[PDB]
Amino acid sequence: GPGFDFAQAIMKKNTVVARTEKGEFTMLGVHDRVAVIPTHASVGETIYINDVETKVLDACALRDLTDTNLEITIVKLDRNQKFRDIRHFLPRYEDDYNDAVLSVHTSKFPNMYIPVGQVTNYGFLNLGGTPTHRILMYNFPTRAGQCGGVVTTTGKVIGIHVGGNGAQGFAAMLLHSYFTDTQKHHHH
Amino acid sequence: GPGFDFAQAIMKKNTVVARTEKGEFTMLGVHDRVAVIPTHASVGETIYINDVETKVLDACALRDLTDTNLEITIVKLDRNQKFRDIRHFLPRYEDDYNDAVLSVHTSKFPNMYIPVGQVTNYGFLNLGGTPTHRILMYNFPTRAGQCGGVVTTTGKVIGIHVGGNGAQGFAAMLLHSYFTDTQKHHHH
Ligand SMILES: *[C@@H](CC(=O)OCC)[C@H](C[C@@H]1CCNC1=O)NC(=O)[C@H](Cc1ccccc1)NC(=O)[C@@H](NC(=O)OC(C)(C)C)[C@@H](C)OC(C)(C)C
Ligand SMILES: *[C@@H](CC(=O)OCC)[C@H](C[C@@H]1CCNC1=O)NC(=O)[C@H](Cc1ccccc1)NC(=O)[C@@H](NC(=O)OC(C)(C)C)[C@@H](C)OC(C)(C)C
Repeated sequence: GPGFDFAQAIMKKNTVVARTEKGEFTMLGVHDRVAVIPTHASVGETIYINDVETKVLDACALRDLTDTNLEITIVKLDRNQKFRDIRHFLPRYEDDYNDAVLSVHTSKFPNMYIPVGQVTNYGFLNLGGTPTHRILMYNFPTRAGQCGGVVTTTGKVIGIHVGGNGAQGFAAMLLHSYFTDTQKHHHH
Repeated sequence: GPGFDFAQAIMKKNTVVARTEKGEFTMLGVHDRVAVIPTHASVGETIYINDVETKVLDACALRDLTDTNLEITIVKLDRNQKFRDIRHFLPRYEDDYNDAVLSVHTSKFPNMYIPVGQVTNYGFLNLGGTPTHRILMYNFPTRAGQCGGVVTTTGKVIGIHVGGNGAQGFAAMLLHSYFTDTQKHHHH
């Protein structure tokens, strides 16, 4: 059955509530002071983290080599606590998965777990009228309030929730190589 | 940690979505065609079960010997499927519990699980301005939409969610003796 225990360990040590001008989003902390949030949250130069105003030291809105939205934004945050390093739980490659859990951590739902079943590497989605790539799909009627929600199977953190149509839900993939310590590069 | 697996087995085989004039409620099926719902749902002589209109053959709004609301209504339903018999999972006595799960099954949330932590035998509550007895309390910010939600620990089904104040949640107890095959008695 679904890996509830794994989902809970991730939620407990690696999520915070983030709030931007667009509202609240579950936020996954990946390592150090680096976390993720859906690009459509519109992160600015400060953000609320568990209701504490926090400087956004860096925000990278990921796009692929076709210059298409991946709907993941990586943020670096000015705060004292380091996130437990969970990069070894990120998949190396695109993939399909079984029996996934979607976990939410907001003010309305400080801790909630939803078995969404099979998750398929879906690819392209015209999300909200923005072309988007590398989407995961699950047949579950996901709702507003669930964006940023963490999609896991046992031992893997596979994506964050970004969208739905009333019958399916959509997550943006997380891949290991998004977070490897890397390259000297002017990015803004 | 929380008994997610037990909660899921109960949700899968023993809950349906019920809808009355008051809206939708998770509904626990106990045995045969007998289920429960919060008294404040106002069950009439028909009710929707998974969107199918269904005759309510009997509805008993439980009160204790002080003539106080217990907020449980037992209903007998005209339908073909029997519920798996889960009476052996109901506690014999009032009690406090550890590490409980609140599980919801509505149209908005067809399957969702919330660790609510410790559950205490609270007793009296002026619920919605109606004196109510035999209440369980948990420190979790439960919401509208969660009434009827099933509160479990491993191996026990302990109550159904009925109320909250924005910081705590409240369940009405379920006891084994509510459902024992019993006594010739004019009840309406
Ligand atoms: C999370 C963010 C949120 O609630 O705030 C909006 C500012 C929601 C989650 C989904 C809404 C409906 N069910 C869900 O699971 N995401 C969104 O609203 C997406 C845009 C977004 C905004 C902020 C952050 C991240 C994403 N938009 C959608 O999901 C739209 N879906 C969609 O376009 O799907 C296809 C048509 C491409 C299949 C929704 C809002 O659009 C409708 C399907 C309702 C028309
Ligand atoms: C479930 C039913 C529902 O959503 O529909 C209303 C028709 C809700 C769940 C709780 C609401 C707020 N958070 C919850 O966890 N229950 C209720 O609304 C209770 C009445 C009810 C109606 C239908 C079926 C079953 C029950 N009422 C309450 O929970 C009230 N709580 C309350 O009175 O608590 C004390 C003051 C006694 C501590 C809420 C609505 O009242 C306020 C606290 C908002 C003033």
